[PDB]
Amino acid sequence: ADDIVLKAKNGDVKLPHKAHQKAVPDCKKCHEKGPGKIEGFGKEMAHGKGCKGCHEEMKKGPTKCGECHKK
Ligand code: HEC
Ligand code: HEC
Ligand code: HEC
Ligand SMILES: C[C@H](CCC(=O)O)[C@H]1CC[C@H]2[C@@H]3CC[C@@H]4C[C@H](O)CC[C@]4(C)[C@H]3C[C@H](O)[C@]12C
Repeated sequence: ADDIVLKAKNGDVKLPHKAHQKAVPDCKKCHEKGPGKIEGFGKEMAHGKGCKGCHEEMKKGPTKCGECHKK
């Protein structure tokens, strides 16, 4: 399957799966979540544990605006 881009108005956000599969062997951080995770995602989650927060906790991955968002 293909990578997805989130159409944030300030700039597209790429989500490269290959890097995540390699760097996050605990697949259940994202997969086999209960129902509601597709509807639930948004800016609050993205800027929290959905994206940025995991990067902070794992000590790796982008944490600056322009590292995630790109027109
Ligand atoms: C969130 C940050 C994820 C982590 C950590 C892992 N996966 Fe993932 N996966 C995630 C998304 C948002 C998607 C759909 C978009 C995409 O890039 O495909 C997927 C997709 C898969 C797939 C289908 C891949 C394909 O057909 O090309 C598989 C088989 C899969 N994910 C498995 C998987 C495993 C085994 C992981 C841990 C090592 C893993 N994923 C991490 C989100 C995230
Ligand atoms: C842990 C549970 C994570 C979640 C949820 C998300 N990301 Fe992530 N990401 C994670 C790690 C440990 C890393 C480092 C990977 C590396 O090899 O350096 C990353 C990396 C990225 C990257 C950069 C990939 C690269 O080629 O360097 C991007 C662009 C990125 N992450 C974006 C991103 C987004 C948009 C997420 C939410 C939708 C997201 N990540 C979730 C760990 C985790
Ligand atoms: C990745 C780890 C990110 C970092 C660092 C920052 N942002 Fe972000 N942002 C990210 C995603 C995946 C999303 C989309 C949420 C979704 O609905 O899918 C966003 C969202 C925004 C928005 C809202 C965009 C919209 O609703 O169209 C804004 C205005 C925004 N982000 C700005 C922003 C700034 C200023 C940042 C640095 C302070 C920043 N983001 C960091 C992913 C990530
Ligand atoms: C559920 C995990 C981990 C975050 C958490 O613990 O809640 C999060 C991390 C990244 C999230 C995905 C990012 C891309 C997509 C954004 C859509 O708007 C909703 C579906 C997708 C496919 C999201 C589904 C789910 O919300 C994920 C996989």
